[PDB]
Amino acid sequence: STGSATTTPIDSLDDAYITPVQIGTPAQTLNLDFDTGSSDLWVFSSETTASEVDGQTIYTPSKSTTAKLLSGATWSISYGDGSSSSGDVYTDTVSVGGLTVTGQAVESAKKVSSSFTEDSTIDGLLGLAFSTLNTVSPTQQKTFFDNAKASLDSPVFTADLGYHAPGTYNFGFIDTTAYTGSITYTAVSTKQGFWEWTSTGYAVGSGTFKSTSIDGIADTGTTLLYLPATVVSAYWAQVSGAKSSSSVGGYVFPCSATLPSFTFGVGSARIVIPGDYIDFGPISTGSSSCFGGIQSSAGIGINIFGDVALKAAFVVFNGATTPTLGFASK
Ligand SMILES: CC(=O)N[C@H](CCc1ccccc1)C(=O)O
Repeated sequence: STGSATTTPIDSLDDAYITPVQIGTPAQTLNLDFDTGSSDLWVFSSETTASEVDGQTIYTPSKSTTAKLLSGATWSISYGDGSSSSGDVYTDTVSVGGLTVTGQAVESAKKVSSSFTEDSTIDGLLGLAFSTLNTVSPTQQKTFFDNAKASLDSPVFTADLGYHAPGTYNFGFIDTTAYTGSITYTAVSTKQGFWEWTSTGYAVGSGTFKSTSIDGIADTGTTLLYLPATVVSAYWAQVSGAKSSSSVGGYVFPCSATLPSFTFGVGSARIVIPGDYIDFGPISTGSSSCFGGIQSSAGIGINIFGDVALKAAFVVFNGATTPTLGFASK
């Protein structure tokens, strides 16, 4: 089997992407944030505290003839950005782009933090990291991809995120028309539960490529590119007037600047992020200071190849016994 679904930016900045997901019988379609940095499929629901729902579409398990309470199971998650959610668990039928999994754990939110409430466009998350990170207790649950893997034509999914445009998530096949040149497969460590890999270096604009091992995660659920402070300083030094601000909380540059590209290495291959992808526009409405798309990871503990990086590539996630990541230009 295979599946194919369009993923759409939630706003004009590509802050996140939503993909429609069918849950239950009859189907209830919710727009979920596919997140290769986490491993829970959780949704706003009829159980979510009413004051914490503000425009999201909710899953109502009592209206699904295939829903079953997973007795005793609870979940609770905290994300790298400080947001969080928690609740109980049902199993139900879940379909993405024509690919159906029966018995998928659907984590129903009883509580969500304010950042989720305040974002009316995201109805929940669909985690695509390794199932060892799933938070369901006392019996950890499998991700949608892990449940589908055995049925797929090939045990892979691909992320093809658009710049200011829709893109595609495919399951079970590699669309050879969706990229240019060849795909580069790099080794993955699953020791932390992430799609963790090692980049062979970087360049700023037309500058020389610096060969250096940069170990990070491929994370579709993170907006920006977070890299070591040395790398980030080298990038922003090429933008007149750019500075790191303590009050704002990262690098900012004049909104009148033209940004240089940023290249990252995947083996001997190179992925080029155009300068425009690094512009996250005014810090506040009407401001002439713009917020940068490449930021320091120094306070995170891990480097993160988020959407800024991934949208410049066609990315293959391989869930076979030897995992690997693939990157192609497009
Ligand atoms: C970029 C690079 O060095 N790739 C190699 C092979 C990556 C690989 C591993 C297994 C099967 C196919 C491909 C590596 O990371 O070890």
